[PDB]
Amino acid sequence: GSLPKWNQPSKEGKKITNLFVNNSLTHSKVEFIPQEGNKIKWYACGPTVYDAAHLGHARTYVSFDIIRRILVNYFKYDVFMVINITDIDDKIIKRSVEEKIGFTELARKWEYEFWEDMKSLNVLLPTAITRVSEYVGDIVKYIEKIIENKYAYVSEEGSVYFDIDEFKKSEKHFYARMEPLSVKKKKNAYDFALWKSSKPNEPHWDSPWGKGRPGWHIECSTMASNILGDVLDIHSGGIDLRFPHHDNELAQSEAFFDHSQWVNYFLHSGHLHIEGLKMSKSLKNFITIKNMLTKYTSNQIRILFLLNKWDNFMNYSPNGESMVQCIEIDKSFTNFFAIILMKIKNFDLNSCNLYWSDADNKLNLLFRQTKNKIHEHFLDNFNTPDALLAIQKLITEINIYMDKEKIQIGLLLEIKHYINFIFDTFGLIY
Amino acid sequence: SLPKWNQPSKEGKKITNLFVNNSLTHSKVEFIPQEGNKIKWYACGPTVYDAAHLGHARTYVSFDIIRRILVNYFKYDVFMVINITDIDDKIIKRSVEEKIGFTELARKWEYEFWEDMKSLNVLLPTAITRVSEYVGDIVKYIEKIIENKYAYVSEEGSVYFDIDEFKKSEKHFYARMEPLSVKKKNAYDFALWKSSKPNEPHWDSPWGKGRPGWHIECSTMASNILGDVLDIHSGGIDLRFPHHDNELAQSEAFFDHSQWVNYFLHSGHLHIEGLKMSKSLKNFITIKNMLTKYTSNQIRILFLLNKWDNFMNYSPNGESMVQCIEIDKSFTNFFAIILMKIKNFDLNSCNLYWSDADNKLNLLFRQTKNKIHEHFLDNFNTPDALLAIQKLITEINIYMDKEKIQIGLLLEIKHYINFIFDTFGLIY
Ligand SMILES: Nc1ncnc2c1ncn2[C@@H]1O[C@H](COP(=O)(O)O)[C@@H](O)[C@H]1O
Ligand SMILES: Nc1ncnc2c1ncn2[C@@H]1O[C@H](COP(=O)(O)O)[C@@H](O)[C@H]1O
Ligand SMILES: Nc1ncnc2c1ncn2[C@@H]1O[C@H](COP(=O)(O)O)[C@@H](O)[C@H]1O
Ligand SMILES: Nc1ncnc2c1ncn2[C@@H]1O[C@H](COP(=O)(O)O)[C@@H](O)[C@H]1O
Ligand code: NA
Ligand code: NA
Ligand code: NA
Ligand code: NA
Ligand SMILES: [Zn+2]
Ligand SMILES: [Zn+2]
Repeated sequence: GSLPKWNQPSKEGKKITNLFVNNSLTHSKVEFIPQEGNKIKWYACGPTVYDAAHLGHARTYVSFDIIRRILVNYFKYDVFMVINITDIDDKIIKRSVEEKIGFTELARKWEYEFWEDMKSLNVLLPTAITRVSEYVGDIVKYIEKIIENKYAYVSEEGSVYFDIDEFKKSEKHFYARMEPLSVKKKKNAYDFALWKSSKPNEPHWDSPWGKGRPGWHIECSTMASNILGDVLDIHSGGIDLRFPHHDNELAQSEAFFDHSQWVNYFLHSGHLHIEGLKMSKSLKNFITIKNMLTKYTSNQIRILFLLNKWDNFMNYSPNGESMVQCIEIDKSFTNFFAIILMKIKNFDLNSCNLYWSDADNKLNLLFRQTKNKIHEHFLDNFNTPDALLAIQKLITEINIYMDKEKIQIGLLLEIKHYINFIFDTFGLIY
Repeated sequence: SLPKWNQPSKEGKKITNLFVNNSLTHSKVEFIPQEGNKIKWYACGPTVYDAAHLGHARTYVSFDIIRRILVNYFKYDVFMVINITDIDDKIIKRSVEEKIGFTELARKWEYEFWEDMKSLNVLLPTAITRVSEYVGDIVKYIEKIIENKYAYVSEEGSVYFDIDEFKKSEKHFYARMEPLSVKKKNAYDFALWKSSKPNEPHWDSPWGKGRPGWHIECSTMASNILGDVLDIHSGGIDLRFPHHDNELAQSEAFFDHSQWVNYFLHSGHLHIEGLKMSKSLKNFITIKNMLTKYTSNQIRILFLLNKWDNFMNYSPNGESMVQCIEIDKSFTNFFAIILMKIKNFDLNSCNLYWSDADNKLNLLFRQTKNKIHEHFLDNFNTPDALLAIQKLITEINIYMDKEKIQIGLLLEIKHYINFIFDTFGLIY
């Protein structure tokens, strides 16, 4: 009644870690519970490929790369991940007439550069990549099923529209679950296109309703449903996508499967702002990932994002201001590895005393305590800023111990391996 | 008349449903940390008077695998201690024959031992406890046992553990793990302090110049670092009695409680032509000699193929290593192909539609992860986990040859197999 309901998955037979995540379906932190076993089926919205990627894009996909690494490498979940490529879109069509190199060729060029930029930032490829242009046939069939369930109608011009009012009427369906308050050929203005009749001279595809292109939202519902099925553990994207794009995906997929909950946990990354405004091609305030990488390293860019909670907005100060701290932290990590490897390399088991000293026990106590702190930070909705701080504090105490105390070679090696493990989880490379 | 064992309570603990073969219960029981996700673990180390051999490698590689499974795979927090027995009758005798000081002999063969462990990619423990550095702590430990009335002093200046007195206490049972293997009051009493002949190495004590008894060394060092409850204590099966049963009795007497160790794990021995590989039998192969014939990966595969708590036969002249070399070769060739396909894959010209062949490989992939999880939960069953990896690799090889490849799926599979190989201690 007027408020959307959410069904937490049952805990029986599932991997239970007590991880809590910020779920946009509940607008709260709730315990994460797999639909099945230790498995996480996860779809994340990808770029629309018509130009260079910028630092805002880097923030979203690095943030989700970090979260994936925590889920897999740290918590040992089994993550099946899908990212789409929006290679059919009005922006691409317009840009291709300007560039005169062919529509598929333009989209493929900027998709290729997007993946090169993700690789440069040490962002892992997903399990499956779903390009809209390779799924148009499956999209047409998806729309046919929604129409067959009477949740969409065909205009005379040959477009197909989702029927919001028919969908809401069903007691098992609620439209705009995540942003309820954000709501001539149509029945109602709030109805959105599933199939757009083709304008002349534009790229188009055949369908039962005439030549056209998919509507934006039906692309992601179709592709995610085809690979991951009727219940997604996680669906993600930047916060701007929550409405209309993600709310519309929920309605389409619910209408296709005729059920009530297509996604259990919807995660929305915050935006990178620059001088108070979202970094956007439109505002002409953006910094390309490639330009960023001529001045800073992959590690420094990832540290920038590790210092900001994934689901909050962050301010970026250009001309190196925000990167000053990132460069210092990266510098201290590089210097730490140099020192500890030198101490390990020069340690002589023949001439040492290995008595477990008071200093050895204190360092070990701080070490085990740091493991428990970082565990509680990761359970706390992927709090990397405080886990990074905990690592920095530990490195400060290891540096002191290496300078003066007689070293337990085994304790130093084990601590280095744990720090390596957390840095693999962060996506840092030393 | 039969020893009792108390399973740790599950509240507030990391619970994985791992089952381990506990020599205290002579059965497989669920593993439960004493505190949180922590595992305090002490493992008996070598007696350092000569070169290490393939029997030693079997014990420490087997326990290195188990530690890697516990830490890398299950994400337990393992605090591990391995001792060095550098005071011993064998070291003393060997040092007089060679005409070198006992410390110089022990230090050299401890060094070679760690060099050989590193060559086999065996991780060092958190702490290394040498007897010669803990003698003062051993004396204090013995004083407390005497003060608790569980040990007495002979006229000669030795100290003996008092079995009959220990047994009488209702809270103490002597020889928990091998009950039937059982100047002094009774012959079964064992020395905590041996009065030294004036020509032997010796240390001062309240009872006169002497040396520690064998067993009190390990009780003292383990207690000093890890305390009154060990999650895990391990060693080869020969050490279960008298050495480990005597460690339990001493440490129980020192702390006056009933359970010093929750889970006692005993690796099986490597036999060679039916007899334990032993310096005494002159049937041994040094680790260095083995490594001039086989690689670290191949030697680790040999132990991965044999359950850690069963005995194994080693057939020399390459007979047992044929299979290990074939498996190592197939892992090498698999990684070569999957690494090149990932490196040379071109996103500009590929088609990435998720095909039925992609879906089949993925289902087998996720299914293999679950099989291997159940194998590790089943008392560190690396033989069946290794077989599951081989089967999966067979299907990935087919897919890479014929099907159009999902670059992301191959990359995820590569990372998972790497993760399992890091858990095994294999390096490709
Ligand atoms: N690392 C893992 N790999 C595969 N399955 C897991 C893992 N952790 C938990 N599970 C599954 O989660 C369910 C319950 O977890 P547990 O009670 O921790 O064994 C079981 O069906 C397991 O198969
Ligand atoms: N300035 C930004 N900060 C963080 N994420 C962004 C930014 N701009 C776009 N994104 C995300 O990157 C993805 C691509 O969006 P688009 O800007 O339409 O190419 C979406 O999930 C967006 O929410
Ligand atoms: N990877 C880990 N690192 C540190 N502590 C852990 C880890 N996993 C579980 N624990 C601890 O084990 C206790 C119970 O685990 P659980 O109920 O599975 O969260 C909690 O107090 C946790 O702090
Ligand atoms: N042949 C063997 N196979 C497996 N483990 C052995 C073998 N010989 C010795 N060990 C183990 O290696 C450690 C050192 O024993 P030692 O032979 O006294 O130096 C002990 O825990 C033994 O149980
Ligand atoms: Na409704
Ligand atoms: Na929005
Ligand atoms: Na008794
Ligand atoms: Na024995
Ligand atoms: Zn989308
Ligand atoms: Zn011992």
